[PDB]
Amino acid sequence: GMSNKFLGTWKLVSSENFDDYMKALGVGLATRKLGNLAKPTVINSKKGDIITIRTESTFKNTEISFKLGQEFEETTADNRKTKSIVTLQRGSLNQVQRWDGKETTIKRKLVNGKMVAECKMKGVVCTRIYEKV
Ligand SMILES: CCCCCC/C=C\CCCCCCCCCC(=O)O
Repeated sequence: GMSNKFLGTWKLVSSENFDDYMKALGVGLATRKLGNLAKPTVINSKKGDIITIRTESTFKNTEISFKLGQEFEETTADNRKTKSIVTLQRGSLNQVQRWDGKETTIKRKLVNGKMVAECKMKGVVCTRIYEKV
């Protein structure tokens, strides 16, 4: 199952290519400007088989709760209404979001104690690195 090392509170320390990733998602300029300035805290928790990923920032907060492999309805930070599924693949927690015939993937994995999120949309790849606590 998912490693308990995922669980806890994480702080963004690095973000690479987020602007072009947001452009690929259709996010407008003013929103992208604030999105690029955000340094969110991500809190991963688990209760039973239900996993929760909560994101907190001054600009926007989000929260998703899910069981592995079961599709759920998600509202994203940029207010897309997606159908999403999270799977586990070689220690990588992989989230796929589908809406309006499009899809994007967010793959979260642990690397030397950091959480690395790789966000992909239409060949555009963004990497965000988080530190524990
Ligand atoms: C907290 C989310 C980012 C900052 C606030 C929202 C800013 C722009 C909305 C554009 C969509 C953001 C997609 C979220 C990708 C998060 C990937 C990650 O967890 O590192």
